[PDB]
Amino acid sequence: SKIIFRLLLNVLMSIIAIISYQWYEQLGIHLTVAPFSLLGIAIAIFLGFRNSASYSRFVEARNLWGTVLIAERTLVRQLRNILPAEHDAHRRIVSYLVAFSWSLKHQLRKTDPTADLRRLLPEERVTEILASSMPTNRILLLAGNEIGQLREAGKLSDATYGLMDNKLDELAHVLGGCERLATTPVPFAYTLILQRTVYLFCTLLPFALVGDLHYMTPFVSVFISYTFLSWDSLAEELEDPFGTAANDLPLNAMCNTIERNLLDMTGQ
Amino acid sequence: IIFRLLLNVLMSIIAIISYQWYEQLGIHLTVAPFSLLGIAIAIFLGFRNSASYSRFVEARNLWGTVLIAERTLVRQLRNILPAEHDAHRRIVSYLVAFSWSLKHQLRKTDPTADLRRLLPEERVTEILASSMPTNRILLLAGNEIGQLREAGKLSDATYGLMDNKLDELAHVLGGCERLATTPVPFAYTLILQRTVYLFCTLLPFALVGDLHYMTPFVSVFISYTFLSWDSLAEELEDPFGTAANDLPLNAMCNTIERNLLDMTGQHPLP
Amino acid sequence: KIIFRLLLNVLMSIIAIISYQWYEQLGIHLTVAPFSLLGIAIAIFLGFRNSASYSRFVEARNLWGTVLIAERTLVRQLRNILPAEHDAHRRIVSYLVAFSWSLKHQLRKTDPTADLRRLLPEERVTEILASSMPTNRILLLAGNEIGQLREAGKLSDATYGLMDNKLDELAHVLGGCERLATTPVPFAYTLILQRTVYLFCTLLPFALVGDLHYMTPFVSVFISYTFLSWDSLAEELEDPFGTAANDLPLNAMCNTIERNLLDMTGQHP
Amino acid sequence: SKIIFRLLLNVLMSIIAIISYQWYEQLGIHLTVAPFSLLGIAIAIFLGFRNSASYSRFVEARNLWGTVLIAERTLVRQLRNILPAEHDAHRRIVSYLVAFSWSLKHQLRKTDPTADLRRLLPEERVTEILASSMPTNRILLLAGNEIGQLREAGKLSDATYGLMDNKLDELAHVLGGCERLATTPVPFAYTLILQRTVYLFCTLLPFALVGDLHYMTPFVSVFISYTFLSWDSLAEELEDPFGTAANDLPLNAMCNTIERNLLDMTGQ
Amino acid sequence: SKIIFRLLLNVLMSIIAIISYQWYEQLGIHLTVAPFSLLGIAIAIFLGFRNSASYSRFVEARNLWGTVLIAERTLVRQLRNILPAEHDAHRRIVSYLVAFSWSLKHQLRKTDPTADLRRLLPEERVTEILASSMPTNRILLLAGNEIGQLREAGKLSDATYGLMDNKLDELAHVLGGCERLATTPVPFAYTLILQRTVYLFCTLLPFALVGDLHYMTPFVSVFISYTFLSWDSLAEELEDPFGTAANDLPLNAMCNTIERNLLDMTGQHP
Ligand SMILES: [Zn+2]
Ligand SMILES: [Zn+2]
Ligand SMILES: [Zn+2]
Ligand SMILES: [Zn+2]
Ligand SMILES: [Zn+2]
Ligand SMILES: [Zn+2]
Ligand SMILES: [Zn+2]
Ligand SMILES: [Zn+2]
Ligand SMILES: [Zn+2]
Ligand SMILES: [Zn+2]
Ligand SMILES: [Zn+2]
Ligand SMILES: [Zn+2]
Ligand SMILES: [Zn+2]
Ligand SMILES: [Zn+2]
Ligand SMILES: [Zn+2]
Repeated sequence: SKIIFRLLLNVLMSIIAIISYQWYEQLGIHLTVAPFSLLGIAIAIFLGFRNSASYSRFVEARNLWGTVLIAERTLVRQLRNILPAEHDAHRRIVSYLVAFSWSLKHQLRKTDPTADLRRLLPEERVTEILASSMPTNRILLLAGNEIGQLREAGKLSDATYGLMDNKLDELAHVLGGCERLATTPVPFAYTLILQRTVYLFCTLLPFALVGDLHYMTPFVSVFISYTFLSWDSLAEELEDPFGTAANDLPLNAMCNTIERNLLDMTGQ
Repeated sequence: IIFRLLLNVLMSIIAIISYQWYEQLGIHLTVAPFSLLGIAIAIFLGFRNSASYSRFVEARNLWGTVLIAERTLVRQLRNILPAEHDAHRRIVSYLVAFSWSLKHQLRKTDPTADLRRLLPEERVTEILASSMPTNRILLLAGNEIGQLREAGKLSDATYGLMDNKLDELAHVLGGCERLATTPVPFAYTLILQRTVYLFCTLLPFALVGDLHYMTPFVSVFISYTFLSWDSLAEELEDPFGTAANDLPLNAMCNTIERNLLDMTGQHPLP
Repeated sequence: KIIFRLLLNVLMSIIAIISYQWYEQLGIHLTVAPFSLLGIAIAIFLGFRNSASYSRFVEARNLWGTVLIAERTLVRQLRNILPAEHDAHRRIVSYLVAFSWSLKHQLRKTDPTADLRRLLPEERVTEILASSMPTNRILLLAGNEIGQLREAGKLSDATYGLMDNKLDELAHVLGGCERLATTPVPFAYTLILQRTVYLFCTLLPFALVGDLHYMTPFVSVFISYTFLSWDSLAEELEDPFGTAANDLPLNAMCNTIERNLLDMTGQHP
Repeated sequence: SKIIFRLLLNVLMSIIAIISYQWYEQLGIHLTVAPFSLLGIAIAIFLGFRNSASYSRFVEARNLWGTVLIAERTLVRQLRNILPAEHDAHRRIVSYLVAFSWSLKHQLRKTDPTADLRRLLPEERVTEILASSMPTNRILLLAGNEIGQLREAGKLSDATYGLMDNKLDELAHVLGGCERLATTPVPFAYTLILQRTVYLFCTLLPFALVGDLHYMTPFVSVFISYTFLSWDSLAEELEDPFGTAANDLPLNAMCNTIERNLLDMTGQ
Repeated sequence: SKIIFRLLLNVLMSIIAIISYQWYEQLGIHLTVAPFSLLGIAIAIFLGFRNSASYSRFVEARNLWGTVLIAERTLVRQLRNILPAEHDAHRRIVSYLVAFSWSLKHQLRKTDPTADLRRLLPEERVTEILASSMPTNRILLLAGNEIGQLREAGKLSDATYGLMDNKLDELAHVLGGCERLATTPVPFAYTLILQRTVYLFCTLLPFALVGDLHYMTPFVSVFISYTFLSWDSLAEELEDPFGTAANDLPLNAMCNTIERNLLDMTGQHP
């Protein structure tokens, strides 16, 4: 992993420590364990809480995408149970809903939505969408129109119109939810100080351990350092949920899963 | 888990009869650093277990909602269309199918017997055809509700009162799928799992200094405490897991099936 | 009976003191630092555990709080929307009061027939007792009152819906309570903590006595009180529908609910 | 506060402990610092969690009062956007809504609503309200009547009556909330368990510290005692958020804001 | 960061400890680590919790502002969807909504709204608003009259009027949510209780540290003093998240984003 260099720099710090041990008392430098326990504990506490934030936030990102799936399932269902005749409205609204998903993925990944949109929508609509500075939000507007048309067509009463509007309000909360997550990281200060104090602590560690361990310092100073670094490096792997790294959310697969659902619900 | 306590008891007896040669080559092991280690590990097991618990509780609430929504939906059908018992039985079928289908979905088991029992094989082929069978069942339930509305028997206002219930089931389906395919840390629950193991096997080697012949007893006390708390996290982290406790999920589906037959007068026997 | 094993710990100290003489002559040594470790780990786990229990107790308290709110405002909607319909008003209210007591009985695993017969006609009592879930049944009946008022033109779909929502909220309380009860916190959870906290407490003197000697029991009792006070509080909060000291005054809560609902419909004790 | 008494009571336990450490070996009492680390840390952890539960109880209280201002604000707003003419239902309802706030404050403060209530209401109902064992609930039932009246007087549709009924529901939940936080205190075993243990731990502490610290004992021990006592004290200035205090909710200030706010939205 | 001052000051104190260590038993002052190791872990635990409380406040504040964006977006959507033609109502309502954000941030930052207020509204209104002792709430009420007017003009039905109405309720909740976090901070028993205690501990720490560290008591004490002091002040920063510190909320960006959004392309739509 990205973790295995500091682990080794640690072994080499154990070794710089073993064969440097006697010029110690000469200088007057002595290093006991006790204050490094007070430190190491206070750091474990702060590590603990921080990781908690990181995990909460990765979970919130998962919830949010989970909701896209639930609302578009519902909204499609409602269209099938209320207007089971109109399949043109069906196919239209479904393509916007699928478009919203891909569009939001692209948005969070800062990639180009254009191919996906052109695959699902008429070119005139793609033009409308990409013209907006907020293309994903503009897709809700369009979906909202199809709904709105059916309403004044008289196919939908204000009641049933409202049932479907509420699902658009949910997609609206996913969109803001995601935008917020993507511009509001766990504050920088956390991951900075923890990263400094944890790294310092791990490299200073075999120095204040050698007096007690002698030769069995590497296999213990490593084991202690693996532990703190495995924990601090779990926050890292949980703080970019919209990424493309292995342990980020599989938004591509999720978008494919969403599209496959709404198509199962409409015969295609 | 009872296996690596013996391994611990052995690793102790190894460290006893062996911590004669340790003095040779100057290799030492205090208790202070294994106390910094262990308290940090304990702090992290704390937070980890806290996350795991939270996933367990969320799964309970979700299933909790199935019971609530289905009871309310069926109550709504009785209070609003007290006469329409053919619709009452069709919808209660789907709702009961929904729950079992869900359970089977999360446990990765075959739902066919349960579906075949509850619904006409036309609809069972249809549902089994789909790759989202539980979702398909909601859609069918929606149709029954929908048809009562075209038929003129439900107003848009009172159709809505029921449609809310199906949204509530929709949210449960999604929530559960998110928990089932959502091991938040991909195989880093594996790194932390082994970190506790190394610590519980290296520990008697570190403790033997101050305890001697008492080492296997105080080393296995401590190991059991850590291994227990850790196994508990694994059990909670995965409430629908490849080896969970089915009892409550089965209990929940039987409760809701019983509940609904009661509400629609199928019970007690005439 | 927590003073029960506070007492036993004192003797274990004595057993540790009395026998400290001949276990220099037994090849046994027991230091504090390992028990500091173990003891802190357990403290940390007790800390999180206890936290989860309080959360369950607050939820239960809160669900019950919602019975009172929902039922109050269902009655308020009955009065504001149908001021003339006092027959409905009292039937419904007798169901909602029946709902509350039945819920207490359900949670307490006790017979609701007394309280039921008191509040409702026996034909209804039988209908309700015939059911796998009498509280469910009672919501269904309250539902028909509301719903018959609708067939009869006296409630619109809109205002029927307003009241249906309240029945819906009660359903949620019912399921919530049902869940907090049929979900005793995971099996391999409490069993590990009692032994660990017990075993640790009764072994602590054997380790404390090298440092403390005759002081062992005073210190060892203090430490064990602390851990046990904490561990036992978790238990009594864990089952909030029981009859323990901080176990919700469910009878009192039920009375408050009945006095409230009677005060809204013009009646007196 | 009352704290400083047992700060000094601790300084005196320190001196007693110093000038009786000589009779220790004589009496047979050894007191090492290490078991009081295990203890003190455990007590800290339990103190940490407890304090945490009290904070959240206080926050729930603030949110509940937050909801009163919000609900009453938008109920009045809804009245002005739906029935902008009918200023005499406006004034009746705004006075009922203000009565509610005050009646709630008084109910929680376990004091007397009669003065504040007569200032706001015609006493043909002020006696009705005070003749109920649940005055504040009765004030909602009456606010409900005004809305109920406007509905059956055709000035409100079901739709619009609904929109406003939902705001009464919201106040009902605040009432329940507050009452619940009043009658169900934080489980009482928490408090006494904790400061039997905290106070007993701080008085017993110098007798174990003196072996190591000698004359430095009162300084260090008063510090440690300050810390714990402080934290434990903070938890109880938060456990009773409706109470008689300066670290409690400025309930009077909050009702004054609410009353000005509702008068301000109607032009008085 | 007023930390470097206190960090170096600690280095002073940490030298004083090194020069006066062998004169300890001459003055009668022994000072071990365990009492400070105890004291310090307790302060860690409390710092950990309090910082957790602070982040909660930050996170909620961030959430409340996220909702301004969401709710305003969908209210405009609802108006473009239900009354697609009514663009002069659209324009009026959007200005009130953009006014609402700016007005709120000024309210929370304790600054003057009038610049931003006139930038957006007719002057006859910029004083109806500035006149109320609660302006953000007055701006809402104004946005409400617009929706209400469309409703009496029969352009909106009670149903669709309600859809829009709810979105203004959602905004009333952000308003109160934000006042709650402003007016009520966390108890200022966070000098006497936390800020001063962490420091008194940090300066005394080397005096109890030297005997062990000898010639390392400025370093290890400044490492420890860093860690503790970082977390106390980060905590203090995050609790006032409408503040202007480096880790507070970007209220100004957020209001731009809201503004750019509702005026998405000079207010034009499909
Ligand atoms: Zn939904
Ligand atoms: Zn179709
Ligand atoms: Zn990434
Ligand atoms: Zn529901
Ligand atoms: Zn039937
Ligand atoms: Zn049955
Ligand atoms: Zn309610
Ligand atoms: Zn009546
Ligand atoms: Zn509201
Ligand atoms: Zn007026
Ligand atoms: Zn008049
Ligand atoms: Zn009086
Ligand atoms: Zn919304
Ligand atoms: Zn327009
Ligand atoms: Zn020196």
